[PDB]
Amino acid sequence: AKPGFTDYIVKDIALADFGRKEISLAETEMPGLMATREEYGPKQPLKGARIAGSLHMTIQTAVLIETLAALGADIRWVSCNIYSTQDHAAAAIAAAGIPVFAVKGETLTEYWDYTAKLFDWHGGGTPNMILDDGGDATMLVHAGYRAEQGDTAFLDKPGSEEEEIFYALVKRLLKEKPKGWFAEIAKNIKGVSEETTTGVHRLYEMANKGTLLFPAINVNDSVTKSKFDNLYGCRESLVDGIRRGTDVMLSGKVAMVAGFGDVGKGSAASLRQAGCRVMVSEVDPICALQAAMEGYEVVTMEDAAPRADIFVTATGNKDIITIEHMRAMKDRAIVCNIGHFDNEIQIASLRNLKWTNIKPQVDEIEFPDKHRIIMLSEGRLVNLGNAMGHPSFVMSASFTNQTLAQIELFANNKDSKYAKKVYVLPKTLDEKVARLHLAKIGVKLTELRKDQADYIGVKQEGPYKSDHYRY
Amino acid sequence: GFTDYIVKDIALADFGRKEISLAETEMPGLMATREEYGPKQPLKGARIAGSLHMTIQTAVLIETLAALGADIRWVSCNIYSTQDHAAAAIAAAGIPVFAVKGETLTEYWDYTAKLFDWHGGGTPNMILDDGGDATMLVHAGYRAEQGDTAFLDKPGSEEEEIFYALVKRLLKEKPKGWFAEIAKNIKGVSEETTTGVHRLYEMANKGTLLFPAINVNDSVTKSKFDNLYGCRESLVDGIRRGTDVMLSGKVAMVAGFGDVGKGSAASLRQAGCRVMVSEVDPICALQAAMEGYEVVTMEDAAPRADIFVTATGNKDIITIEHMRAMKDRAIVCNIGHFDNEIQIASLRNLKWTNIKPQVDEIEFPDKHRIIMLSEGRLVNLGNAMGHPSFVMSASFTNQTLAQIELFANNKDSKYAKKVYVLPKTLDEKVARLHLAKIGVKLTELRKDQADYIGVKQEGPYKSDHYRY
Amino acid sequence: GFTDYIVKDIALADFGRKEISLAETEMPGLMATREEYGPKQPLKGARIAGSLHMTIQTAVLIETLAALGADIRWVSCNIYSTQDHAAAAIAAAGIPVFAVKGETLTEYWDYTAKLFDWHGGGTPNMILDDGGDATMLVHAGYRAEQGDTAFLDKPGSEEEEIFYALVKRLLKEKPKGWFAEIAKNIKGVSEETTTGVHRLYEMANKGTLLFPAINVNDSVTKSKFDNLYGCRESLVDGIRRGTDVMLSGKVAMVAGFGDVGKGSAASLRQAGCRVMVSEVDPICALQAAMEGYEVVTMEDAAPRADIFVTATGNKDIITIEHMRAMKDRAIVCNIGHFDNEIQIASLRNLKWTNIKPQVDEIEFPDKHRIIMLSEGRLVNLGNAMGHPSFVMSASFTNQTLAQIELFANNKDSKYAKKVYVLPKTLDEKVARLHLAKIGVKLTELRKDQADYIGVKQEGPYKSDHYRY
Amino acid sequence: GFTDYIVKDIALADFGRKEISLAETEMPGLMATREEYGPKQPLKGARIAGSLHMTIQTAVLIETLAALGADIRWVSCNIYSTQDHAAAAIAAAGIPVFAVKGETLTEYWDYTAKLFDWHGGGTPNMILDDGGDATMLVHAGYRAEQGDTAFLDKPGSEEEEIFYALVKRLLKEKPKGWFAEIAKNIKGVSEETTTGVHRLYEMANKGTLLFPAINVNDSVTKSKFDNLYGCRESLVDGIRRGTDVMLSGKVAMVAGFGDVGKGSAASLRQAGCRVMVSEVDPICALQAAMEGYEVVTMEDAAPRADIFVTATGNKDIITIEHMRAMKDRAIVCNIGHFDNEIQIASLRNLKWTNIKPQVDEIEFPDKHRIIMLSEGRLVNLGNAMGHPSFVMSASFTNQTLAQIELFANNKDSKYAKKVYVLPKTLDEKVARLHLAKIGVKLTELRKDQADYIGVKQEGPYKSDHYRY
Ligand SMILES: NC(=O)c1ccc[n+]([C@@H]2O[C@H](COP(=O)([O-])OP(=O)(O)OC[C@H]3O[C@@H](n4cnc5c(N)ncnc54)[C@H](O)[C@@H]3O)[C@@H](O)[C@H]2O)c1
Ligand SMILES: NC(=O)c1ccc[n+]([C@@H]2O[C@H](COP(=O)([O-])OP(=O)(O)OC[C@H]3O[C@@H](n4cnc5c(N)ncnc54)[C@H](O)[C@@H]3O)[C@@H](O)[C@H]2O)c1
Ligand SMILES: NC(=O)c1ccc[n+]([C@@H]2O[C@H](COP(=O)([O-])OP(=O)(O)OC[C@H]3O[C@@H](n4cnc5c(N)ncnc54)[C@H](O)[C@@H]3O)[C@@H](O)[C@H]2O)c1
Ligand SMILES: Nc1ncnc2c1ncn2[C@@H]1O[C@H](CO)[C@@H](O)[C@H]1O
Ligand SMILES: Nc1ncnc2c1ncn2[C@@H]1O[C@H](CO)[C@@H](O)[C@H]1O
Ligand code: NA
Ligand code: NA
Ligand code: NA
Repeated sequence: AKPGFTDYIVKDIALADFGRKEISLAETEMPGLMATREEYGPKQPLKGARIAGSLHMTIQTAVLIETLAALGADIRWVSCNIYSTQDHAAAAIAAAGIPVFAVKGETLTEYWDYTAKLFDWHGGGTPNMILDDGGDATMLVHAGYRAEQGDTAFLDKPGSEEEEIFYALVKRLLKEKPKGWFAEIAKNIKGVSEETTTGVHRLYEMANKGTLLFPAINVNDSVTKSKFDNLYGCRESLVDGIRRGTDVMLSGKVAMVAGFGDVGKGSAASLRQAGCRVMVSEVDPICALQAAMEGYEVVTMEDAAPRADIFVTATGNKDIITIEHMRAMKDRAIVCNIGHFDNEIQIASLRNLKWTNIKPQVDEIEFPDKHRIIMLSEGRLVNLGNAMGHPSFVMSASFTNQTLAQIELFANNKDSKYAKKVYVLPKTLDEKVARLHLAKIGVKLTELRKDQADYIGVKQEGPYKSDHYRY
Repeated sequence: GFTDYIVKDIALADFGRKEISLAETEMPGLMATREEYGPKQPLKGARIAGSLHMTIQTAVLIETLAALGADIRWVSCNIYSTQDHAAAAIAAAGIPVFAVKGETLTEYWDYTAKLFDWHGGGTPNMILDDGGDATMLVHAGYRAEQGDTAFLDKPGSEEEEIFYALVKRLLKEKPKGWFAEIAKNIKGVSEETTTGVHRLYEMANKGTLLFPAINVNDSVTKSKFDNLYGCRESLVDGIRRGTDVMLSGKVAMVAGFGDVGKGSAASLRQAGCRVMVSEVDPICALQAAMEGYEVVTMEDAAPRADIFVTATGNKDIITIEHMRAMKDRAIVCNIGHFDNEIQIASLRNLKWTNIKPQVDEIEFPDKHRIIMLSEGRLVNLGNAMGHPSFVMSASFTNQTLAQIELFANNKDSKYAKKVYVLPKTLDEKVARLHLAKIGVKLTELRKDQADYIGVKQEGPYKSDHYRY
Repeated sequence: GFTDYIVKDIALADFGRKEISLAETEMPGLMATREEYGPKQPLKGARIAGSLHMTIQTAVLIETLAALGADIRWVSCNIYSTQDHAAAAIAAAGIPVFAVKGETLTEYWDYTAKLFDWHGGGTPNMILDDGGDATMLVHAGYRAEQGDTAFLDKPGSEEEEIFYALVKRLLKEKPKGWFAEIAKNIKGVSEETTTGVHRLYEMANKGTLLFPAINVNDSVTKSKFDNLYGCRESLVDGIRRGTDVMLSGKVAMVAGFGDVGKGSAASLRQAGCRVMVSEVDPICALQAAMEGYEVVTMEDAAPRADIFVTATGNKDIITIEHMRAMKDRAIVCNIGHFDNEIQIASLRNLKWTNIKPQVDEIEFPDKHRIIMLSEGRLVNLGNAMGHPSFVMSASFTNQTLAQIELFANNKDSKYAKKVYVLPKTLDEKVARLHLAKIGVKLTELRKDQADYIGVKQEGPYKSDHYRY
Repeated sequence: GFTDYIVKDIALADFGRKEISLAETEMPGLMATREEYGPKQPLKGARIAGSLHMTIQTAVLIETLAALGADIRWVSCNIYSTQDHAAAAIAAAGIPVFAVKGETLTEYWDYTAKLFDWHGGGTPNMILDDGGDATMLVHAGYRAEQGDTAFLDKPGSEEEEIFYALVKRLLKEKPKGWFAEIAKNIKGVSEETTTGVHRLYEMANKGTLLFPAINVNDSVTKSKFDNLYGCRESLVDGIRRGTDVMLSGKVAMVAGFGDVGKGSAASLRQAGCRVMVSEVDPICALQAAMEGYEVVTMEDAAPRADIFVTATGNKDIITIEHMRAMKDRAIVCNIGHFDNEIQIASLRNLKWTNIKPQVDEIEFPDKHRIIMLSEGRLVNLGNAMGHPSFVMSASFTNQTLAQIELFANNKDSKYAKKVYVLPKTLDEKVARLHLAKIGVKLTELRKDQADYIGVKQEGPYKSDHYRY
């Protein structure tokens, strides 16, 4: 009746003006995305692309969405986490006429219903590109394909609440959609670009077994993503989530970080810089040695559980903090997860205990002996759930990579240089991403003279480092 | 059946109570003070008028004062610092409080006057003050009441206009001699902050101070923890919540390198900023340089920093000429006092656009914009939640001990109409109360070791001139 | 013909002069003091006996006093802290100096007595002291000369025995009344360090202080710079030169968190160690915890830490029982005072093996070993070069102004036989003299801004109770 | 009766042996390798010719190889880095070593040749090379001996003239076919430097590499310690020992933000400097900016900085134009490539004044001066002691494992005449061996956790593309 366009689901469409104000502020902080718009504008490399996006529906993501649209893309979007949407960013995208299905605090049932909506393209048909963060859109396609080719038995063996919902979803879509719908989608998708370490792992798995249905670009392992987003982004946004959720004094507290890869390194720095004394656990002896060389005590979770005030899982692995650990923690210890999903902490094992909600994404859990723990975002990503995720400037680097990966797969694969395997962007594009961000922060880069470039075996314009260089 | 309050939304009270419970665990000094003094009820008969940021941390202080026997009325000391769920919890507990986040300046001063209309009639007999506004209202009313009225016709500020209007109104609507009645009944004031304490010493020096005062700011366990470590935690929190900018890669400028300036510069450098500092005091300037900060003037910094913070307690630090020279979408804020460290009033003929509560974008004729936080009032309290509970436990344990001193320990008039600080034995006790919660194990001196350095095993361990 | 000196190798004098010239550029406070006061000759007629670490930095101080007109005799105040090339340069410039790195305790006390036999006859009329040893010789000799001699037969350490033997030999050899003659002629003493100042305040309280004293340690520009930032730079320098250990990944324990312990902990933490702290003072312990250090007892640290540093000014901090529990090749050192923070004397019958100067390996019957630096005496001066020149410029400018105060500005006897500190105007001036060299640009208050915070534009900017 | 060595002074052996013992405790990777492989004697029958900086740390590596069964002859790979007491201790243990600190280029090359006159006759069968000089000698002599001699005449530099004359001399004084005899007997070379590995790949791509090679430069544990952590430990050490300047308050410029530059900037910032950086690589520049460093050109830095450090591996980084613009007594040094980062030769007509070994003052016609460390050579090895033992234990454990791989694990010819890297499980093993000494407790994965992230419980834990 009142709006002509309603092919979207947002919490409050009246937040759109506020969203637009914050998007305009983020654009100033995202020079790489804005420069990418100017450069690729005239040529419309994404004209004819139908991008299904599954990525935290934040203000930063809204700038990415509008960059893809400025390059010619038709778009449908969902968040990849039930607590990470910023409702004013989702309202601004809906108000711009782009189908988005994203609400902060949506349920798991809604989450998966919304993901399925990516694939009913407005006007008929399917997407032809996927932009993924964590692999959930990619997984819907592959599980439904597997089931539709006749291997349905896995849909009846659910191991968790979200598995049950997911398996229910695939069953319902095989019941309601035209026969062969998943192979139709599969044949139409020209590529997937994937943002995060866990999603990328799921892809290399499928690619090794030969089950990956379309080419993929691993955006996580761009240098200007993994060594910036994963590291500096968490260094800024982990303590932001903990402060907004709890308002605790960090000076004087002991924090335990599980994992010392890129996210754990950034998370331990976030906490140490804020005043905590940080301990770390690791299974990888190189990463453990790095933590020790940075001055962190390296201990087991059993050693840390009776002692630390704050626990952060940063592993991408499962069953890091168990009910046994939480039974041993001090009263009102804080527990949260910056890694993945909701199984780094054994949330499901806590569900027979008394939970008291304090405020959105903050709960107090009471044990039989009366000691309590404070749980943030029910064990899901604390920086996006309890605060606002990474700040715009570092997401500009991640999302310039995403945009260039979408151009590669959609526009620069006319010769099948990308087969049904996982690829990374070339170093010349990685360097270009960094170069686009230097002016905003006042870096003055030195130029090699020809004799200096020759001396070290590089061209003046780069690339400056071998493909094996680790930075 | 209780109605004697003004808060934004009383339905927030349950949320407030839950966060107050969480804060109690983080406030061992206040909680131990309830246990030690609760049996003796040292504040029985006290009528405490409090003017202090109506936060969750202040709620724990109010309820400690009440556990010690005090009758209480409360207001916030800043128009943006109230936490509305804290205020609602205090109202729901039957305690008169008049505190709304984003209240107007007229509401602010009218609420302050409501402190002195005690429920049941009469006046308070204690003041607990942060920034001296409640104290100033009594003294200015007293002065006018005595017949020195001309200063009321000479406001140099809009808020001065509101404040003199209020005094004029109370002179007409309250009985003859009401300010002298309040002055004679106030047994003492304890004041929390550097600016308020300076105004106290200056009244005491001129002979105009009407009742005894304890300078709580200069407790070691206040000035060297709250002003330093508090701002180190809460400054960047206010900036992040207001703006969500990446601090790594940004240049920030901090005016002042006293206690708050030291904590502020640390807040920003620890968050990844490259930090520059201004100072007028060569000792503080040399401290900043030895800590690795570049020390520059505001004129030097104005065209190039991304973030500006005033931390001086002084006026006219960031001017319209500075702001005209700033880069587009520079962030400006104040963590010191009042709203005149930045020349906010000089901006009010420019285009302001509200982004969200306590965040505005100000556009200049040449189209460059600046981002102003909390309309240039305290950014940590206005844009976030102020200092965290643990460090406020130390400040507020000092406040509670100061209230006990003035109301219960002045039977021999040891406190005259002068400004006093608490003794080092109490300062050391406040520290000691916080050690167990954070796992500190203290060493005990043996007697011959205590003798060798000339202290008693139980302290005090330092001379009164020691600077820590 | 001039040989009224004792140095290790007079051939080091050219090298010493080269490093003195380099240090002058790094010491703008002292050089500016020469420039201002040289032509006024305020120390003309002064005969200054100095007992202070005979380093390159002290040589710039000695030549500053000489440039102000002083006649001088000098000794080091520590047996391991002399830099032999600095001593050789001072001897080459014709100033009596008695200082060798590695001199014995016997020589150390014989050299101190040489201060008082002034060349050309007579005694000194000023003392510049670091640690109080020259001052103590005078007071012990005077006490014994006034009849009270029994204490001389009751030493409780080998160094006391050497000291008491010296006093006895002086009373035997020198003209009757010699100590009273010295005491009558000394117009003042200025004292550099925490321990020395504590001894002076004690004597003042007991009425035994023989002449006026200035406590130079408690200038802000000494205690909050030298004690803090000097140790932050020179502690880890001493440990690295002594041991060359990698510090990243090691656990270190610092006893004390006053000014020297704060700087020491920072030195180790900035170098990559995980640092623990002990304290007896709850305020300093809370500071350590708020700065992120674990606060533990020495008993908890002893089996765990790789590196131990005493920073207390107190005795018996690291005992034989602690060292028995330490892991093999743990490193032990002292940055505080004398050699009794660590129980070195209880180690004397274990097997010691010298590694190199000021580095020894001590082995226990169970075969674990510890690495001892400078035999438990000041590690930053014994194993490396002491504090760098720039921070010593602030300390030594203070010392120079104190000699001026006592020698040239006591015509009205404003300084009685008590302990005084320099005024804040001089403290501020010291800092101001150091700003240009490190590129600090100070802001100047406008008149209305000064009036607003209640200061003069020229300072002082802070109250006398300000703690910085 | 042992005489097969050339060192400065065999009497230094006892001091060297004391320091080797102390380093062993700090090199748990090498000592644990002795424990694990000692019983198996994997290097029995190995004749290892080593060319690696002859320091105390390298002595521990030499005795580790011997502990595994190896016969050994050794030389330094650099004329300046030899520690004469380390060389003496090795000669005194009966191991042929030819290494004197400060030897001529001619001696450097003749000593390298002596690696190949094996005691008892015959040749080495293993090379442990650091920079590729020993490998280059074999390959050039082989090339000449096959009849391609034209290159031996027509050299460029003086070092090339020395090298070519050495090849000519060996072709006369050694049997016909000597170089081909050596080539056929070498079972492998391990090499850890960039330039050495570049030479090996270049020869492998051209088919001219004569035997298998392991590139230890590729190792994660070698690369992070030898480049990042080692320089973070030893840069400021070299600067302090050379100059004793206060770092707090100073501005430093680091050219390069690769691994050595990252470690150097951190070294200086942690010690108190405010650090600026230059870079040509936008990714490395952005890293530096995100870590809070100002990124500028050398032209911008030249008039401003107090200290300059070159860390690029490139040439002509600091030029005469830059040094003309520097402030008086700025400090200049190099931690990057062995020479040519600073234009030293352009200073040769200025007045140079030696201050002490490896410290010189250079005076410009306008009388401003700069302080040059180690004549532009490596400041950490030249002015101090290089990387600490624990750092070198990581790189040297890698070398030991590579020697084991080539000598003992090539029965199936899995290594042909190409360049290989150690597999990630041996890189992980290097780290594993260092964990117990520094108190790390590693978590073990359960099988379902290992499965979930796609790894075996025993590793490797990361893909070969992982950057750490
Ligand atoms: N927001 C908070 O939570 C919080 C906490 C404590 C105190 N405060 C307030 O912060 C302000 C500062 O308090 P403080 O304890 O740090 O005081 P302080 O005296 O220790 O420090 C103020 C510093 O400002 C410097 N200064 C004065 N005018 C200057 C100018 N024009 N330019 C540069 N520097 C100048 C002074 O030299 C001084 O060192 C006060 O108003 C105080 O009440 C706020
Ligand atoms: N080596 C140097 O270059 C250098 C520089 C300045 C001062 N000093 C000397 O360092 C010593 C300390 O000086 P300071 O200025 O830091 O004094 P301080 O009073 O500021 O601090 C000493 C601290 O030691 C603590 N303490 C006392 N006994 C203790 C114990 N048994 N265990 C743990 N802590 C204990 C005190 O509580 C105190 O906080 C003095 O001897 C001083 O003369 C040395
Ligand atoms: N002193 C030591 O003990 C020690 C230890 C390890 C390595 N090194 C040597 O240090 C050098 C650097 O090693 P690295 O591992 O850091 O190499 P790297 O390749 O990781 O870093 C070199 C950096 O220099 C930058 N660069 C090149 N030319 C430049 C210029 N004109 N201006 C500014 N930046 C420039 C490059 O972009 C690169 O990021 C090599 O010569 C290496 O062998 C010395
Ligand atoms: N503000 C944000 N907006 C969008 N994505 C974000 C934000 N913060 C972190 N992320 C992304 O979330 C991923 C984790 O699911 C990370 O790979 C990171 O790139
Ligand atoms: N390089 C130095 N030269 C002279 N005195 C020093 C040096 N380093 C530290 N000191 C002084 O030694 C005192 C301790 O005896 C400290 O108070 C300090 O001022
Ligand atoms: Na954000
Ligand atoms: Na708070
Ligand atoms: Na020195």
